[PDB]
Amino acid sequence: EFLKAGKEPGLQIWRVEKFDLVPVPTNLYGDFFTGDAYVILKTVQLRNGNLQYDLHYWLGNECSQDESGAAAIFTVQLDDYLNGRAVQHREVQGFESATFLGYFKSGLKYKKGGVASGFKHVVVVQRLFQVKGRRVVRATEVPVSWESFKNGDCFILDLGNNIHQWCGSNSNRYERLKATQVSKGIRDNERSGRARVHVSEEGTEPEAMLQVLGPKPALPAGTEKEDAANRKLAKLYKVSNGTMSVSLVADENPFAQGALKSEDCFILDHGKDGKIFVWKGKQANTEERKAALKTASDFITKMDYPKQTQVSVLPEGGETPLFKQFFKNWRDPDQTDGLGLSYLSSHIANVERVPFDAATLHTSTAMAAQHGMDDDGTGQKQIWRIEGSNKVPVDPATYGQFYGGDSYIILYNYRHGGRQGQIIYNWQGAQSTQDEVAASAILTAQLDEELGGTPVQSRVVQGKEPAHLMSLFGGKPMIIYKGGTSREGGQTAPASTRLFQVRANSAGATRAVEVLPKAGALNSNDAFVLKTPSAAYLWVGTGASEAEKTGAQELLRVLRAQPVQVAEGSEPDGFWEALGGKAAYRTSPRLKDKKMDAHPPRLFACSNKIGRFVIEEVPGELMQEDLATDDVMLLDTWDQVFVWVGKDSQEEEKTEALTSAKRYIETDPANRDRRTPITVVKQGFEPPSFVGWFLGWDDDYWSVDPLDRAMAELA
Ligand SMILES: [Cl-]
Ligand SMILES: [Cl-]
Ligand SMILES: [Cl-]
Ligand SMILES: [Cl-]
Ligand SMILES: [Cl-]
Ligand SMILES: [Cl-]
Repeated sequence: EFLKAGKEPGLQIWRVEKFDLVPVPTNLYGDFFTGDAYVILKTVQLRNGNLQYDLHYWLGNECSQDESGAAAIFTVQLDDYLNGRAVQHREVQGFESATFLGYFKSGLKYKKGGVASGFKHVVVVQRLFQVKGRRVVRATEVPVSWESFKNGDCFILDLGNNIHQWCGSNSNRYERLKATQVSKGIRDNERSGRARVHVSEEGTEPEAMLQVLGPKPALPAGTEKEDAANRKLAKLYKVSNGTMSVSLVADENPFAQGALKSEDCFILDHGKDGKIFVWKGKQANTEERKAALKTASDFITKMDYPKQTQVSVLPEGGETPLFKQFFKNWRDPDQTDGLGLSYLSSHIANVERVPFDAATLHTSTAMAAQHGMDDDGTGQKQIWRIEGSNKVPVDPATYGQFYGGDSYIILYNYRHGGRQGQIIYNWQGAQSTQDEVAASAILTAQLDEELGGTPVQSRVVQGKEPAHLMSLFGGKPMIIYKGGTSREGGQTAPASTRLFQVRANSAGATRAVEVLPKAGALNSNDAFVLKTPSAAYLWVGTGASEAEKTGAQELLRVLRAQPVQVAEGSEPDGFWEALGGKAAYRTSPRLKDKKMDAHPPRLFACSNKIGRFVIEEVPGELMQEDLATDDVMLLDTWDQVFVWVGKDSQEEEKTEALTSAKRYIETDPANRDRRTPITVVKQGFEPPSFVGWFLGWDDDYWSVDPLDRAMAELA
């Protein structure tokens, strides 16, 4: 007794019809009647072959309340049949989650009608659609009238055998490109290829358009997405009797993972940013868990949030990456073993995981993107130290050593594929004086412009160097001193006892970072170097590969001391108090390869609108076509925030590319490291570590205007 569901990886959509799940014809996936409710099941195949489920129910604007209730019931009971491991989403028309919208990049059509009105999914047609949206394109069915028209939008007059695409004079070219997807969708999916699509603009309306609409009058402009200030703060509550009562458990993110308890379920309030999460404990009694959706709705009312607020319901052990990022260092029991983690985001579920191999890196942009390496780091490079307001060439014998009282500029030529490119690294010491740091940024930008405005520009801060920057010095480790200086003047002497953290990247290169000499700075994944007046300790953590201890050894040579190698837990006590005694220090191993699972890359459009900084998430798989030439985009790799600069965006947004990327970082509710590197990228000159993230990158994509292409490519 059932309906054929669960199945294999794919997408299944039902329309809730008189308390019954009714399959939508697959060629109409994306069409929704505003008067009905739907249930949607996305099945994702994990890398280990297992199946992971996302259950969404979708409420139309004019949808019922009992019908909405049925959709809520079916979402709950389908999850019951899937043994409670799906994550549930309540999606309202016009404010659906990014995860939901990624299932349809032909757009969404919102149809007039519903079950009660007596309408089905199944030609004699006469509809009109208003198409709004850049990243998330939505086609709202509107009254067939000239009064529905706005000159800032594009409209689709559907006449069955003929489809008329009408684009207002005040509509930007990118919006017209997204509107062609809807017109093609109606042609290829509703009429299955047999329909003409006719494109036109203001003043070139065909006789058919004017025969149903009448003569065209003057038309008004259009009136109808994440302010950055609302992203940051969130709170965590514990529910009781979902007589619904909640108690504040944490008032400021990041939250302690220990705050979550298995016997209860919690609400993570992010409502000022438009979403709340319901985290179900695995030992919460089933009355509470089956009533999670009502508990979330009651919370929306109790806090006067908009009823369109996105609601997510997560089972314990299956929390999404966006949920876990609200927590200080979320660590699973499953973490270091296995193939993935609790969740695998739909938009990367089909990304082949390429291990690093320097010999073949020049042939795989995928490897470049996934490891943050544009090449093996063996090309021509000039290094400058900023003294006053000028670039001063650094002694080549000292290449790889960097002093915290300086800021440097690295010009590097990278080769990947059969193409050469340049990267300008702007390293800023944590103790470099503000004027020279600010001078290094200006001279960096100046160096870019004199080199054609084409080189990659990557702002780096001491202690958080990108993986590619470490690998620039042969087999020698990048050595990073705490607040010295290497200029001709004050060649000042070192401290008595120094400490050095020696970390390696996936390419084998290392960096030796001087840190405060205490036990709390130690780390079991890395080798360490402790130099005292007396001797020299070479400490090796239990997770330290041989590639780290070799790099730590070449550092003990430039320090001119012979080591005494000391394994973690096998420490002589002269070592133990040279730090001031023993204390706790980080031992949980790093994500290494699961970073992409725990922090998948995300694409955003940003904008410095008059007064407020706004970011819009780009849902679905990352596509080159999503990069509008008149936009400044952000590709949030975890270790590094790319900022792609469209060639046709305003000069204001172009020069603000650096700070807009940092306003994005500092407002991130994960409380991202403020030292996180930023990497400005120019349109048409993107590095492999950027393009390798994209399905189908065309090296000649922008040679022809994408809109001129689209009207040609069948329209
Ligand atoms: Cl059954
Ligand atoms: Cl069923
Ligand atoms: Cl949205
Ligand atoms: Cl990888
Ligand atoms: Cl290139
Ligand atoms: Cl990093």
